[PDB]
Amino acid sequence: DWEQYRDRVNMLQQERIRDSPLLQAAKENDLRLLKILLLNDFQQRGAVGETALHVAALYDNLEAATLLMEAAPELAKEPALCEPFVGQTALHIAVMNQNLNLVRALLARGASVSARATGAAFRRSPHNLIYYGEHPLSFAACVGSEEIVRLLIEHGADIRAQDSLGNTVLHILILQPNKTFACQMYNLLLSYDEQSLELVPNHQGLTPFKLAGVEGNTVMFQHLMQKRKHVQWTCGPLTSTLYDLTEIDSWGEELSFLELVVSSKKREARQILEQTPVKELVSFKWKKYGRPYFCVLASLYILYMICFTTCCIYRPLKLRDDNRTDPRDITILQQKLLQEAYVTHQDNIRLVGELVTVTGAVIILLLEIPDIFRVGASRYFGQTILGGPFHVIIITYASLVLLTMVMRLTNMNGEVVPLSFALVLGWCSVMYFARGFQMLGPFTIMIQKMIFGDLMRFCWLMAVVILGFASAFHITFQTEDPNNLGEFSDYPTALFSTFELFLTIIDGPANYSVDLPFMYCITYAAFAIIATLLMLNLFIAMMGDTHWRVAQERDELWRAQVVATTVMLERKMPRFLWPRSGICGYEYGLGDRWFLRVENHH
Amino acid sequence: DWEQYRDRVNMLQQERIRDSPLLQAAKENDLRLLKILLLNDFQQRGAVGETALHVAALYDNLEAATLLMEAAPELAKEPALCEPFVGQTALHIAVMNQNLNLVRALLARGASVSARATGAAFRRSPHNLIYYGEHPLSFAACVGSEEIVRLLIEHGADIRAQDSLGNTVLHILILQPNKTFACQMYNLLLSYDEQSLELVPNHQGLTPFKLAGVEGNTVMFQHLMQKRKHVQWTCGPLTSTLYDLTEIDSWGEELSFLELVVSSKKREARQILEQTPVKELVSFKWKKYGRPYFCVLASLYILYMICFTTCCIYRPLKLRDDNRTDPRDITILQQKLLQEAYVTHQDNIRLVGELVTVTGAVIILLLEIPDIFRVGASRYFGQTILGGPFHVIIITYASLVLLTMVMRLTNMNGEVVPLSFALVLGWCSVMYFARGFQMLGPFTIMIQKMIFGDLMRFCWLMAVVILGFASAFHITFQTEDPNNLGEFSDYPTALFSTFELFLTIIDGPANYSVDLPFMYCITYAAFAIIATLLMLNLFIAMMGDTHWRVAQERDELWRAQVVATTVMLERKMPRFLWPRSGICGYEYGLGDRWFLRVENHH
Ligand SMILES: CCCCC/C=C/C/C=C\CCCCCCCC(=O)O[C@H](COC(=O)CCCCCCCCCCCCCCC)COP(=O)([O-])OCC[N+](C)(C)C
Ligand SMILES: CCCCC/C=C/C/C=C\CCCCCCCC(=O)O[C@H](COC(=O)CCCCCCCCCCCCCCC)COP(=O)([O-])OCC[N+](C)(C)C
Ligand SMILES: CC(C)[C@@H](C)/C=C/[C@@H](C)[C@H]1CC[C@H]2C3=CC=C4C[C@@H](O)CC[C@]4(C)[C@H]3CC[C@]12C
Ligand SMILES: CC(C)[C@@H](C)/C=C/[C@@H](C)[C@H]1CC[C@H]2C3=CC=C4C[C@@H](O)CC[C@]4(C)[C@H]3CC[C@]12C
Ligand SMILES: CC(C)[C@@H](C)/C=C/[C@@H](C)[C@H]1CC[C@H]2C3=CC=C4C[C@@H](O)CC[C@]4(C)[C@H]3CC[C@]12C
Ligand SMILES: CC(C)[C@@H](C)/C=C/[C@@H](C)[C@H]1CC[C@H]2C3=CC=C4C[C@@H](O)CC[C@]4(C)[C@H]3CC[C@]12C
Ligand SMILES: Clc1ccc(CO[C@H](Cn2ccnc2)c2ccc(Cl)cc2Cl)cc1
Ligand SMILES: Clc1ccc(CO[C@H](Cn2ccnc2)c2ccc(Cl)cc2Cl)cc1
Repeated sequence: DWEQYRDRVNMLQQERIRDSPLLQAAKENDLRLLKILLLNDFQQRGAVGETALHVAALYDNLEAATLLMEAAPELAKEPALCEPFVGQTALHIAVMNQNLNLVRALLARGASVSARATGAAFRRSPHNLIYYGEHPLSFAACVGSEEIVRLLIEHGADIRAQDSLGNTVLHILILQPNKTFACQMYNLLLSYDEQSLELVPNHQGLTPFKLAGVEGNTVMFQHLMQKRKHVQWTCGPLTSTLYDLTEIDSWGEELSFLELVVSSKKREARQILEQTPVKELVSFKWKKYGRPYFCVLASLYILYMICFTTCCIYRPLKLRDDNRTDPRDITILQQKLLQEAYVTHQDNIRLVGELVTVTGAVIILLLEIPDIFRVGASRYFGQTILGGPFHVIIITYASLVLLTMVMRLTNMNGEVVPLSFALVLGWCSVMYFARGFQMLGPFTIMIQKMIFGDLMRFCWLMAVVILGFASAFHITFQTEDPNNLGEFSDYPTALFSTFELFLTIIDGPANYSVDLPFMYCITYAAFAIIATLLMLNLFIAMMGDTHWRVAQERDELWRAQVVATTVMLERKMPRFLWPRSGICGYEYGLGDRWFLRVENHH
Repeated sequence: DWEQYRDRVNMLQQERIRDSPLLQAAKENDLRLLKILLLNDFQQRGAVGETALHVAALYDNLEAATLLMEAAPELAKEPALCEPFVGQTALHIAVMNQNLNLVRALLARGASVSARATGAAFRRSPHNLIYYGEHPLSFAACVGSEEIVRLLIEHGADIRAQDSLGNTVLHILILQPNKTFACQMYNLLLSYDEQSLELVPNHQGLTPFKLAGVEGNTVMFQHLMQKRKHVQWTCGPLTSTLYDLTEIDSWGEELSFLELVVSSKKREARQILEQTPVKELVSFKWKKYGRPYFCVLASLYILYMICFTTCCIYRPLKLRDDNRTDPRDITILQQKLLQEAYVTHQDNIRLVGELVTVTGAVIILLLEIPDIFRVGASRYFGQTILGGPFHVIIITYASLVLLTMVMRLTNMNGEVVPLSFALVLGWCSVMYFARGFQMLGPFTIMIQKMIFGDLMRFCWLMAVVILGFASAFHITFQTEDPNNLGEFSDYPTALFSTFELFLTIIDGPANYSVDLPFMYCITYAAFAIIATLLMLNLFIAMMGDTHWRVAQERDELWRAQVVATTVMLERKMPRFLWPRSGICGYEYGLGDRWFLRVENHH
């Protein structure tokens, strides 16, 4: 494992510092022994290929570092060599320790401001506690030392240099927790760039502005918006401001900023949607175009489900040919074959409803399947905000309809099976449209968070109780006449009856005309106390507890689903139905850009 | 009782101080009368055998104490004599009152720094509000007077002296509430020890470090860890530290530190498991070895319960020989005798499943019974963290299986009884394995805390309602025909029907074809309002209230169960499956010790 390897790397490194007396002196700063050793090799190297000068820089020993550089000036130019620390210089270490004096002493001796720490200890991963990129300027920026940043720029550090992820220093500053100085650092670096560095993409294709959206950095987003707004006027308490939508609206731009925010895995990303130009833009798009078109699609989908349902109610059946010789058999009707299922006027009316049913199932796969490939399947079905569980059950409904079409054509018996599943999944997928309505939308998120949370834990322990008691009830009744109490007459019936008795959906079995086993009254008293009294009421109690705790996130998730719907509809619908949002600059002399005017009170 | 005796001791002591004028003057500090009495016995003794100098020290009277010591210097050497205060000197009292001047005046006169207050007022018990051990140094330490501690050490107080419990002054400092100075006192005492006193066991076998674990003293534990860590390096925001696991991991050491913490009765002990080297160690042990092996044992136990269940579903039965002459009799099948229960191929397949069933029941007792003797039965079955209620029901299942084996061998009728109990308890004991899974584990603690809490109180008052109403319903129906409403036809049926009606698991009795008693509709209206409407919904309401209050402790108990599982698995499994945790020091030149490297951000 990685942690065991990193640990061994750290232990070997400290051992080699103990073993080699020059490295031991570089750690301890005992200038007497260090003078004797350098008076008496200087290119000696620790376990990771680091020099004695890396050791002196790591332990923050300015004097030992000057002695080492006086005896061997070339050490200031040396990288570390082994896989965790490849390319790390003493300048990366001195910058990270903020030793401005040692940074000057290294730069005065030819330490390379363009050296890149490509080793695995520096990369962005859950393995590493920090990500400062690869260059000393990116370290000084994330460490927050403006005086070291200037000093490195004055020695010719390339401010537009890129990490192995393609990240510039501006991208790396968006990723830091220290947001209180990261914005001050961002201004310092833009002052030396003076194509703008704000427009350089990383290897994901993200500019710094798009990365602040994806990562949910609302502090850096609202800082970046200060150079993308113009105050038109202020009059007493009122201000009118004009925000530039160019990056927010991302017109004709691959994945758009608003797609990148709503499809981000980072739970902070949904907070960008509350920021002034974004909130007013997505609110405008929803109220003017999104809600009207979502109410149309919701209405058309309900009429399509009424059409499919009617084709199941009027499903073609005939009187069975085979006699009911078994007294326990109740089947009286049978499927019509294709050559007899389409004869009357009503059969031709149903053929139209069935062809509409199949046409909608094809159209569902034509809408769904391409979006799997754009978003990636793991995120497409995974993300609550995009509709992930509804994309599973709508593709499953469409598949069950097209399966049933093949069964109808090949005279296959058993259409009740895929039609019963398609009727349940088809109607339950109408809850996809609940996200458009403030009344239904937050509640449909509780249904989801209770299904994959409390209902899941409950069903695991409920299943253990049902297996114990269904077995005790079955063996209690094995010796008794099945005609007098049938609920436990075989193991599959005993399981189903015990499940229905748990949820109190079937009455406890009794027959006062006969003597039931005494072991049944004992077993059912224990069952009624564990299943019905304790666990079925403890389900209500733990749902009530989950409900009050989750109620805020439920609302934040609902307002993010309305934005994700708005972004989906605008992407997928014809552009003539979605006129470009905001104010066109060109007819006011503002050039090709488009704007959002926000008027506000203070 | 103890309190009545202590009270009488205190009253007699004050009476003897009132009665004897030297003790009265030693209490009042009236130097005139005290001079006259000492000018005019001085070995006079209060009810507990204390001298006039103990009285002067108790009332903090420095002047009277100097007058008494000037007239009778030997009083500084005297103990108290009666059972509550045996061996207490005026030096113990003066140290507890922090009278540094009186402590010097006593030590200057030969007061014994090694005297031990062995009386019952000083011992560790719920009877006593303080436990300072027995020696004046242990008093001065717990009282927190560094100047009195030095003064006693300078007069030759043995710092390694032990209380009647075997506790040294270091053990006693772990037991004090005053943790804000107890650590400063701990350093002061280690400075005079300079075998280390940190390694001396008490009569429980606990070193001071193990006692901080058992007592849940997280402040003294994290203080003791400062001399059991080494900082390897710091580089900007990151530090790497190397903790010595020698006492935490307790390799080959009887009860190990981690056993002593998880099996402690003190509800604070589980907080030690959140401390940096312990949390990272038990997290490592769980993720690398504990969770894999617990998922294997959980899977093997579920397959064993499927095997046992199948042996009950395929249980050997034949058509009854005796006729159903009673019209209320429904038994049609009967046990096969041993000599006819094993004839077909399917009976020999079932004999393998039955021998697997019996083999697992023996193995359960071979695993369970020795652990009773290590932990002690009162704690083994009592502790939630160790699995106490599951150890009861798994030993009960194994006993019911071995009972059923004897019944099968001795042709005994009634195997339905122990098999129905073994099927319920056997399957419900699968919830033991819920502690390995973050989804199921905290919820299984709510099931336990609701069973022994809210379900218990509810069942006591529910039973009182059921006895009232089952009796009213039975006597209402005694005069009526049993064939028209059978639910209350005898008292045992009336109790069971009333219990099922309370929980609404059987529908209220009605028969619209006949006139029921008017007293039934009255009694059932009152029953439906008290049982179903009020109490069954008040159960849900009080469980919801318990749920939100207990939800934090439920999570702390779950994370302590994961550690207790980790500690159990490592103890009971073969050592080749559990490679020794942490980093071996020897291959890095650190000697025989083993370490945990923790890398952290600030
Ligand atoms: C999110 C939560 C997910 C939880 C999922 C768990 C679901 C468990 C529910 C039930 C599964 C079993 C369905 C019926 C199978 C037996 C039908 C049958 O064929 O029975 C028997 C044969 O087999 C058996 O003896 C059953 C053996 C016991 C199996 C119990 C289930 C095992 C797996 C359960 C899951 C384990 C983990 C649970 C959680 C820890 C057929 O005999 P008979 O009854 O026809 O006649 C009576 C007997 N003569 C023929 C002699 C007259
Ligand atoms: C955690 C909570 C724990 C709570 C535990 C409490 C459980 C109480 C539940 C019930 C226990 C009694 C079970 C049935 C016994 C009668 C069967 C029988 O034999 O009845 C009778 C004989 O006796 C009786 O008259 C019963 C007398 C009343 C006893 C009531 C229970 C007493 C103890 C209850 C607990 C006290 C404390 C409660 C809480 C404060 C048999 O007459 P018969 O009915 O056949 O015919 C009808 C009558 N001829 C024969 C004339 C036709
Ligand atoms: C025998 C068939 C009918 C069984 C297996 C069918 C299961 C269906 C009814 C279950 C499977 C998953 C369930 C499910 C998945 C996820 C969600 C999203 C949530 O925000 C609203 C409820 C909803 C929509 C529910 C509805 C009911 C579903 C669709
Ligand atoms: C309690 C939780 C775990 C939920 C999910 C499980 C419920 C179980 C008990 C239910 C779900 C579907 C049920 C079920 C499906 C279909 C049949 C076929 C029928 O001819 C006999 C009953 C039988 C065999 C029952 C057995 C009990 C089952 C398997
Ligand atoms: C007639 C028989 C079948 C009656 C008496 C049997 C009672 C059983 C079902 C009861 C007795 C004590 C109960 C019990 C004890 C303690 C715990 C630990 C808790 O964390 C989970 C539930 C669990 C596991 C429950 C399950 C149900 C048990 C085991
Ligand atoms: C309400 C709480 C206190 C729970 C624990 C108690 C329930 C009582 C009412 C239940 C538990 C088991 C039941 C019970 C066990 C078995 C039998 C034998 C049967 O031939 C007649 C009913 C009879 C006699 C009933 C009477 C009512 C009992 C004793
Ligand atoms: Cl689960 C679910 C999901 C979506 C709707 C859509 O709900 C709206 C009505 N509504 C409800 C609340 N506020 C408005 C609706 C109903 C019927 C028809 Cl035909 C069209 C529409 Cl638009 C209803 C349930
Ligand atoms: Cl009450 C109870 C206790 C333990 C399990 C063990 O649950 C796991 C599944 N699980 C559940 C949650 N997260 C994972 C499991 C199921 C079946 C089999 Cl055969 C093996 C295993 Cl490991 C299930 C109920």
